[PDB]
Amino acid sequence: NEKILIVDDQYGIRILLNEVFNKEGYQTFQAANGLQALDIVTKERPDLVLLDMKIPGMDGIEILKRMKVIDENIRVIIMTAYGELDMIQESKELGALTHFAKPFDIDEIRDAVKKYLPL
Repeated sequence: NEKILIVDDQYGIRILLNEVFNKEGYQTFQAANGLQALDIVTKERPDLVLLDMKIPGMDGIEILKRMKVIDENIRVIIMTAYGELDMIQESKELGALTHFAKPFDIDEIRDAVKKYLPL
């Protein structure tokens, strides 16, 4: 079906995001590293990428630049802290659909993926 990659190191949030979109009808993938994420982009060509900018090892701005290079049309929605205004701008520069600050409203994320990635 339509595929969603979830790149999040916060286990509970990842497992929650996973269960929601799976219930919705999307085929989902999980990642906890930038490296594991890049791999799934290259193999699975997912439609939407939900990316926590706070991932282990690689910085979100770099895993985003890299995803772009693999698939110039990759659609990413970044998750960040409300006070990271310059970083939020950069992602915007790079091609982030939008961004949600953590902690977020799971209903708000659920509504955005359906608005950008209509199943």
